[PDB]
Amino acid sequence: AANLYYKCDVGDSVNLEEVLNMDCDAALTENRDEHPRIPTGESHKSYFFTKRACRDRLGLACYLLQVYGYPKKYQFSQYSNMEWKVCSLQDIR
Repeated sequence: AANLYYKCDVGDSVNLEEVLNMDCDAALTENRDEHPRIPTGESHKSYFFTKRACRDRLGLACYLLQVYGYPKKYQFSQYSNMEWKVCSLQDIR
């Protein structure tokens, strides 16, 4: 869809289509106790990506896509304060 976006604890929005690009072999990272727990308990793969937090100021920000589930569910998170906060799906309301 295109009516949706991720609202990340700190930084600009992240739109649906960049997260999709994270779902490839190039971004595969090992899963770690640091990462946000998978909410159902299912096995998951993890994916690491970096971009400017805000395009107005300098600063790079690390983000993480976790894929789990039989019909593929996503969980998107952002590093800030040595913490992985999960970004929250929003609608352009």
